[PDB]
Amino acid sequence: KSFVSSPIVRDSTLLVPKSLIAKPYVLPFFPLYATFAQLYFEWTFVYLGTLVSLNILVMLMPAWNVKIKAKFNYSTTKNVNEATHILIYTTPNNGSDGIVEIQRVTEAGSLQTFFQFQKKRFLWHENEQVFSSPKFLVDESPKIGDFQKCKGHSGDLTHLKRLYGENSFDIPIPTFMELFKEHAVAPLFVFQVFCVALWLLDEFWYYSLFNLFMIISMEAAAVFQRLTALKEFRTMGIKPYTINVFRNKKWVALQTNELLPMDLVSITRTAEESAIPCDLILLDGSAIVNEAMLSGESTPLLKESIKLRPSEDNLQLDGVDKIAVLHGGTKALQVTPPEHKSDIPPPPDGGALAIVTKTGFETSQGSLVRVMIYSAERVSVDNKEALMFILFLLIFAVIASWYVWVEGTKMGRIQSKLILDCILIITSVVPPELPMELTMAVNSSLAALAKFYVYCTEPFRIPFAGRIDVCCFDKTGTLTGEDLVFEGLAGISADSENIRHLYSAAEAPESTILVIGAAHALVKLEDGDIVGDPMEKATLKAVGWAVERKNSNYREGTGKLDIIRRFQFSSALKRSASIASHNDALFAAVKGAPETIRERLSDIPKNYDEIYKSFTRSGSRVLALASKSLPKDLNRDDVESELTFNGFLIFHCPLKDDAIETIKMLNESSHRSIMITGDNPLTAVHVAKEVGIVFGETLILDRAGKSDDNQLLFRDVEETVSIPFDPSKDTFDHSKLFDRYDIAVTGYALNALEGHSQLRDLLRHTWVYARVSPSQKEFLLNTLKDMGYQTLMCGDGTNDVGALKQAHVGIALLNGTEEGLKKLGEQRRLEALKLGDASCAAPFTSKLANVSAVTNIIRQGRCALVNTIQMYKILALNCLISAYSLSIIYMAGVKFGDGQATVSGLLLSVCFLSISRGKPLEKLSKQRPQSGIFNVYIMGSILSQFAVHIATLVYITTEIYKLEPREPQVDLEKEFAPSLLNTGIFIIQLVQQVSTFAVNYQGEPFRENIRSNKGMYYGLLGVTGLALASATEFLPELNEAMKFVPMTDDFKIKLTLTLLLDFFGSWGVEHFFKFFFMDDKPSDISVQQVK
Ligand code: ALF
Ligand SMILES: [Mg+2]
Repeated sequence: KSFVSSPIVRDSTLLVPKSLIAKPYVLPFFPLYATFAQLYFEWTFVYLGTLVSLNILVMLMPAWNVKIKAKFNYSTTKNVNEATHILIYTTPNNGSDGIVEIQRVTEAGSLQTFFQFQKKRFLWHENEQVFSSPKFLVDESPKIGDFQKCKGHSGDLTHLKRLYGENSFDIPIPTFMELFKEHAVAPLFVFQVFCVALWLLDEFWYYSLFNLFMIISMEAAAVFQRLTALKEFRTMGIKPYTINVFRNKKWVALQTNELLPMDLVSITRTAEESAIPCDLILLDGSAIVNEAMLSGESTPLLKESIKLRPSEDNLQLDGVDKIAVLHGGTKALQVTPPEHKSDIPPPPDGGALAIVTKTGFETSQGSLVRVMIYSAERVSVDNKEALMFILFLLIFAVIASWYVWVEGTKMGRIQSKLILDCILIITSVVPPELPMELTMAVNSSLAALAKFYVYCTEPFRIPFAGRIDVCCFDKTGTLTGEDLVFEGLAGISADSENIRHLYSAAEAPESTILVIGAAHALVKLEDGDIVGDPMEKATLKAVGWAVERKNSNYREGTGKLDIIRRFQFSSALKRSASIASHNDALFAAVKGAPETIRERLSDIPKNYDEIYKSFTRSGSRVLALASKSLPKDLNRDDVESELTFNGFLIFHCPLKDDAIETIKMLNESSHRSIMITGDNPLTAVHVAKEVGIVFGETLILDRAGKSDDNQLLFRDVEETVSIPFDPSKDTFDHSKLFDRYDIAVTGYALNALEGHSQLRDLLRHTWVYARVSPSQKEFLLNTLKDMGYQTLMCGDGTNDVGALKQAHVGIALLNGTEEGLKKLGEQRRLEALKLGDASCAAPFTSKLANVSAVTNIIRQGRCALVNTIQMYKILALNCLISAYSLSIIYMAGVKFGDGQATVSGLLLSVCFLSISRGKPLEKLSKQRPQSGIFNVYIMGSILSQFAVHIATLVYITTEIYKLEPREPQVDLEKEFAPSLLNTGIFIIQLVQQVSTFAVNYQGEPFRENIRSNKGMYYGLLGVTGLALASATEFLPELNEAMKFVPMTDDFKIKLTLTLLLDFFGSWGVEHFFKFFFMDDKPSDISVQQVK
């Protein structure tokens, strides 16, 4: 039959529409209408009411669900030539199900049946008879022969236009009405308009009118808040610009929309506020890209061509062959034209030839944007907790409605008009805005965050950030600034009477300064700029070299130097070498970590082992410099064969100004903060000890000797204590090691301890991991998740992008300057800082440099959680109080007026306005809020406060019935007339709702006290003053204007004392339950102790 093969879909069945007669909501109902018309030709109007209600509900039901829609409207078919829709069942982790429309169109004499799901195309492959997404050639492993030989699209290419589609993000913003039409059918809005219809049937005109106005206003606000996000996602797509495209064996200038895979383009310097069109691959030339978006890093990489690789043999690896790929969405700082001639002519502009590989949403950035927009997960996915919470209130509602019905039957009330009061109560218990609470809280939190330049991409991670047990920090770029001072050269003294004897500058032998000048990766752009590693710039400026436009770097007052050919720098065998030439002869330079350089050169100074350990133990970060004279294009293992030492390079990387305070706050706020770095263990331990992650002594796990026999040693920064350990037999001693030393683990000892029984006993008591590879950070975060701890990681570069994506909440600190943002905002204003500039490296993205982003995110998540809790409690209590007051008043005849109900509504909306506003404390607290609706705190507090309120209500009702008696009459009508019961019940309801507002407000440990903020304090005092002036008859005209019967002087005392004691009882109960059951206990990892 018909299927769809794709990782998104799970199953699908074809559909075809049904005529209007056969639908379930037209034909089966005519017999019922006819039966009503026959039986009619009092008590029968309710029959017609419920009939029309069931009809409208069955008519609306297809819009709530999708399976119901496909079962009502469409009939499943198994012939692909007749269907006009298809129902797509999604996989459990990609978006939600949906119905999509099959389209047909003929091309070149053969029609092609297709549709489009989640902006991911499909087509109809006849020979397989299954809808299959387009598969690009670069996905499966190609031989680079066909990539080198490609010469652009020729002839008519409409089929490719249909298969791959245009190259542009397709994010449509719907008109306001076309979106309000989709919100007006949701179950919640339908229920609210149903309630308003009931209140109209009960002859409440002004009240229902005001309520309907409020409903419409809230829905329009929600639609605007939903449209602004779509308007924010659209800025990631660039604006099209013209690049020359090779088609039909000649250069014709096409725009960027009209690009297909395997199409030759010519890329140039990227324009302002633009990027690379699509995922290209260099075919000839050279470029220097700035992979800011995908990698969250600033240092410009250097991309190289593909022509040099052998054609028939090798395979396109995207491993070693990664210096040729150019992603989509990164800037290109400088591009150089091809050197030699080729079979194809040179482009007219100064650009380099490149081949397209992926277009549209299927590029690297495009796939992430699609998953971000369409297949995103909403907050509070379960929703069963909220539904059960609403059902509990409805149980209470039925418990009250039964008594209302029994007493209404007793007092001779008309049943036909009593069923409506039962329905009013049962529908008044239900609060409509309950499930959409966390979403509004999260939106407010996101705005308050974006005020700090901390832009977020996936917003369902905010409730995760409240209760965090472990925080992981990368060292270089996160806890340590980029700017680094230069202390001086060391170890050049051949005599070396002193170990810590440094040579500053202008005193080293000329060989050393030549080596420090020749071996660098800087380049001077044509316009005039220096782009490269900031460390090399600092070193090269401090020594006194200067880089020129051509590769020569000279004018240092000591000669002229030019760089002939250089070698790249790789993490494996980390070192960099380059070949240079001076006026006299030719030599070579090399600069890498001192360990690897040691095993390279022949002449080994007697104290080489001691010097770099003496300089690395205390803060500094050393590198080695070695050279060799070379007499007059060859391999790398020859230039690095034998070398001669020339000194060290000793840098002091200082901490960020905001690191110590952030780590101190996180340590005091019941969080455990650990370090995961890539530097050698001694520097990691020193920085961790200076910041405040380790306190006491520290032990290190490393290899014992040069033998790789997998035997570790517990060593110390000073070699005083050395405890041997063996992974095969020995097991960690708890009180001998972990209770004294706060140990730190290396990447090698972590790799050798795999499979141990005590790996998960060691991963609790260590706080510093050093020399870990980019793949082991993923393993560490996966294990810290598996143990049951929620995690956080904040890292800058590409060493830790996998870790950032694995952690529960990930932050990427994009190092920037405040004055740079000021200049950018000023230029934008003359022409805020939209999300478009933020990267796609992690969920969150701090646009500034300082580390306070972690604290800020934690604070906002915590406040969102606690605000949700208080809103749950307040809504439930107000609803229950209102329902039981309505029941007490409806048992007898009397009912509220119109103005009384409207005034109550306005006086409570006054408090609803203020209560949302709150300010968080600057310091975090040890008490973290727990997640969930069902727990002892919420249910206990709600139930007990409600017990107090019902006690008060029963007491005053007994008193009122004692003062004036009501007798059961025949054929009553619930009419409004000023009496004592109406007054008593109205004042009590209005006072007790305000009392719950004032009692269930969240206090000091999480936010600012109620007394502090005035917009709520003064509102509550105003409403209390009005209610108490009403209850005490301070103004007779005020009571007369609202039709309040004069109360006997003895009754005022009971009423006022009753309310004033109700408030105190409620306050005491809630304070008790809060002080006992509020905050959950922190984990077994975030405790502070050492002997
Ligand atoms: F210096 Al790193 F991960 F950025 F070890
Ligand atoms: Mg880093």
